[PDB]
Amino acid sequence: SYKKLIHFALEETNTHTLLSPSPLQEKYSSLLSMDDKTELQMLSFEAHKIRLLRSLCIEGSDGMQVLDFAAFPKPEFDLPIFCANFFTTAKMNIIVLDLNPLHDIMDQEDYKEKYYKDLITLGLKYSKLLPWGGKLTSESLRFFSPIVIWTRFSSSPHNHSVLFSAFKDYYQAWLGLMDRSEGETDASQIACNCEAQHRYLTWRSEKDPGHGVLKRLIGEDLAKDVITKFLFNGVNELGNKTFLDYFPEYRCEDGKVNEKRSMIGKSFENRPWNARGEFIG
Ligand SMILES: C=CC1=C(C)/C(=C/c2[nH]c(/C=C3N=C(/C=C4\NC(=O)C(C)=C4C=C)C(C)=C\3CCC(=O)O)c(CCC(=O)O)c2C)NC1=O
Ligand SMILES: [Cl-]
Ligand SMILES: [Mg+2]
Ligand SMILES: [Mg+2]
Repeated sequence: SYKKLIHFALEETNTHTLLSPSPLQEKYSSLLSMDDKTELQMLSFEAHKIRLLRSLCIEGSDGMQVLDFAAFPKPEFDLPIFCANFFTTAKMNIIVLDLNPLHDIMDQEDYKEKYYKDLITLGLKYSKLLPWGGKLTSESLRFFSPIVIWTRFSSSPHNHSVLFSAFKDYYQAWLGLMDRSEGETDASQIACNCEAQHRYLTWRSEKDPGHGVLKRLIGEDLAKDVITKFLFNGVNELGNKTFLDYFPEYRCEDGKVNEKRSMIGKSFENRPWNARGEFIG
């Protein structure tokens, strides 16, 4: 049960700071699927440095277990975004676990060395235990860190045990970053951190792979509501640019968003970072 990972994370967070209830708890807590057989459980909090810590947990009556757990920092704290997205069936697991970088780590080097230099060892430990998931939407790499755990594996006691240990080790590392995060003082830099987060939220609210599953469970209208106002809350408030403003490649011949998840196509059949965290893909 992924609920135990949520309990772990909330307990650990309250040893590094004090969580307060998010106002979203008044509008997003429990939601049944349309056929009433599956329950969506949602929690939301905030802290002095955390704009939104929220979780969605789904435990269906046929082996389906889903976890979407994220911590979004306030724009004054340029912390990575903690990201745990686990899609599990009775046999299969499709897993993304990462400290998503707020700013670009592809071309520039300052942000990458600021947050990930001391974490390469952690990424190396679990990249051996949870192998690269294979080819994936190329545009998604723009948001992944050198220590990302992208993996597919069949269910087993051993594999889920490794997954639990990875979540806990990665979340404790993120909390250690939070300890050291000092508030930004430059006003324009705060704006830059805010646009970077809004851009992140705009990508995922439009293209995150789990949206199809949510729409099947609770219908198009409520799914879009949960996506834009809970899971990626901030797409409406942190900026005015649209998805097509950030990613004009997706503008279709009709002026709408291209139905394709990936304009480039899926690539990177092998992990595109080496054992030292240098991008090689
Ligand atoms: C920057 C952010 C980021 C994240 C976290 C993410 C995860 C992610 N989920 C995937 C599959 C998948 N994910 C899901 C389902 C779910 N998945 C969930 O994370 C949840 C909460 C559900 C359920 C409601 C399913 C069903 C598949 C396989 C089918 C498909 O690929 O559409 C894939 C492989 C497919 C691809 O390459 O597109 C990735 C990279 N990708 C990103 O770009
Ligand atoms: Cl697939
Ligand atoms: Mg402790
Ligand atoms: Mg109902």
